[PDB]
Amino acid sequence: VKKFPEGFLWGVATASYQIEGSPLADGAGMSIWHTFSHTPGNVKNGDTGDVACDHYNRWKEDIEIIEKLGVKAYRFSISWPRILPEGTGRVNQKGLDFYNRIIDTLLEKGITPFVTIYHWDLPFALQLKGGWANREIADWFAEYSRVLFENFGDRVKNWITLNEPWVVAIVGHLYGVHAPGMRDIYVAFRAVHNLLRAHARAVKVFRETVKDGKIGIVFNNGYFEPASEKEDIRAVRFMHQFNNYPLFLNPIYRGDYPELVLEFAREYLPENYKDDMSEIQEKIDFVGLNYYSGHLVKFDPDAPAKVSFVERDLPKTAMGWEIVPEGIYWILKKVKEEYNPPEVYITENGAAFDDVVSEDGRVHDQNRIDYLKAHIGQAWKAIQEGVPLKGYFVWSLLDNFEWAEGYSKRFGIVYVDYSTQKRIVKDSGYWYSNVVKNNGLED
Ligand SMILES: OC[C@H]1NC[C@H](O)[C@@H](O)[C@@H]1O
Repeated sequence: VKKFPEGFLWGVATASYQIEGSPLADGAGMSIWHTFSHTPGNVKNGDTGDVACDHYNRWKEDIEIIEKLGVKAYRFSISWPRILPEGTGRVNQKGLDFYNRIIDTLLEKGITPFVTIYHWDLPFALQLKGGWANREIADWFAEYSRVLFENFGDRVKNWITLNEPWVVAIVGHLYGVHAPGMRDIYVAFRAVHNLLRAHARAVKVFRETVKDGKIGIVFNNGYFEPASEKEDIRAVRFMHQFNNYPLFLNPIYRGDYPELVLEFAREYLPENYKDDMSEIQEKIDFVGLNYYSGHLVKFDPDAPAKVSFVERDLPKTAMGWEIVPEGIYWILKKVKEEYNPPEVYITENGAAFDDVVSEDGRVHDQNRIDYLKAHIGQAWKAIQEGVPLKGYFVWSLLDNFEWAEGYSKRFGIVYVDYSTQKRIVKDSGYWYSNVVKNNGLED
């Protein structure tokens, strides 16, 4: 048996653009994911978020599923352009109404809301003014955060500024695979910097408006290992510093970017970037870490960053991501060791597999159970060695729009039949329900 501390928060997680559909309903402005997915060639099968899971209409039913499952926390995001259609200025009362109903329902049923302020659906109107590339986004984001705090902060007490800002910056503005679809290394590092400043400004407003709450920030993380005992160890050191929480937590805790990031990227950061560092050090209450995968890494003289991945013969998910459960232990231990934050949450962990509804009307995703079980086990371990892990969130409640992969990748513990919008709880969902009831594993 592996029992978790009393009060440990078992959660599920979603994001606004991935589940809601109806992106232009009730006076909402367009987002960058609306225009990105409506551009031919950007998303698999030309999928968009126009309908998605239709959560915009079926929100009550989805929450009832969370209730029925006994899950104690729900992490969801708010669509910035539903709230401020032009990004700043005018507030759309109908957008506030939609999240107000979700918030009140959750509290009625005793589910704890964890609100992600920004999960990638920037208002299109702000992208026209440069989006994350524009220093002024620190103001725009502050104003948006303030609206949320004032309207919801009486009831919501756990807040996340940014979801995966490395992805936002690098995959959105260097790789061009996500909105707004740009390929410019200098823009991508200005986005990194501005994301930090916007985060710090939001936290500052939070101290003024929600005096009894807690606020953090969420990072993607990979478990990187060297291909050989050789400068292979250093390329792993680079990937951890660049791709993992240190890119943002070295600034927040120590007032500068990590060493190896500066050696690679100093030419691409703003000239006097150090002038912003003391404001960036605004105290946070928790660190959220997402974790999915491990990667074997080698120095490579001819790669963009002097680094390439090498495929390993390990079990992979439908994403082709290698399943390495000890990565979640490693990253929890390392975060304590490097920055010692007062609280940590696993804000996302999960997997995509080729789910099908059997003749018996059930989704037998034993592979997802194996995945979840192995990772929850490893997180248990870190708790026993003193990591202040206060919660764990399965990505995702529902199969949903998986960004540039569209509907073809299913992460849910609940199946969605997109032709009817019927929800079918998967075996993994029933399994997790039992984990939550028992506050841990038992076999
Ligand atoms: O790729 C899986 C999952 N990981 C990271 C993102 O936060 C989420 O939106 C995405 O669907």
